[PDB]
Amino acid sequence: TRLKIVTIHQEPFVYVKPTMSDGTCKEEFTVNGDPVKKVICTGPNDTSP
Ligand SMILES: *[C@@H]1O[C@H](CO)[C@@H](O)[C@H](O)[C@H]1NC(C)=O
Repeated sequence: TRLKIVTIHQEPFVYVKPTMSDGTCKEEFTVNGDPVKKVICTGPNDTSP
């Protein structure tokens, strides 16, 4: 039922954005007026140092 998915930070394929207030995403529109179906991914900010 639940499948854990991993991906790498690559902008033209996986856009990664900081949240607005707390775990939420600003519903942006395309040039065709399509709201982009986003997802709440879990990632670190930078490397361990
Ligand atoms: C993540 O790192 C960037 C660069 O230092 C910083 O601007 C941002 O505030 C960090 N995220 C948080 C909320 O800790």
